[PDB]
Amino acid sequence: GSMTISNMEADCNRLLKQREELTKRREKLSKRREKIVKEKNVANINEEMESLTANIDYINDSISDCQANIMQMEE
Repeated sequence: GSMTISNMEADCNRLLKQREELTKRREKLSKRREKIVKEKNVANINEEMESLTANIDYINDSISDCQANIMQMEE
C-alpha cells in the first residue's frame, strides 16, 4: 500500500528504541556494580548485564535484518 514502506520504516526503527533502553539499563548496572566492587552481590548484576548484552546483540541483528528487507523492498 501507500504507507506500507513508511510503516516498515517506523516499525524497524522501533528496534533502535529497544537498543537505547537496554543500553542505558546495562549502563545503570555498570556504574552500580563498579561501586560495589570498589567497596558480594555483583553476581546478580553480572547475570543481568549478560542478559542485556545478549538481547542487545539480538536487536542489532534484527536491525540489520529489518533494514535489509526495506532495502529489498525499495530496489
